[PDB]
Amino acid sequence: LTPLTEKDYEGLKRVLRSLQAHKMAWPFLEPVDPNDAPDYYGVIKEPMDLATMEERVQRRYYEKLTEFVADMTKIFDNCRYYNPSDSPFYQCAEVLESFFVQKLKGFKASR
Ligand SMILES: CN1CCC[C@@H](Nc2cnn(C)c(=O)c2Cl)C1
Repeated sequence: LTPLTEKDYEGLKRVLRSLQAHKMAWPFLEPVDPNDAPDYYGVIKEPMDLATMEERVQRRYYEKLTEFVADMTKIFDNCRYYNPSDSPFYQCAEVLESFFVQKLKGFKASR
């Protein structure tokens, strides 16, 4: 639609910080450690995590909201692809994605 403004970036920071404070965000705060899953980086071609997104927000990496949403969606898509549906990581991804949608709707409403 329209490119992100400085005021949009304040809203992105608020959304990201809300995700980072969520109780079920613990699997996604930092990159997957190869010890957590030895074949992870051979299976997942574009890893993503919230610390990486935080660095990108601080550097003003994102020009459009769709790019920020795409990175967030990678976090959850990676998790559901690698893990079976009974895994605690998978369950966390389901909870946090629905929370992100709720926060995303609020962000778009405030624009
Ligand atoms: C660093 N941090 C430590 C706790 C959990 C881990 N997150 C994982 C680990 N393994 N797998 C398979 C995953 O999908 C995720 Cl999100 C990342």
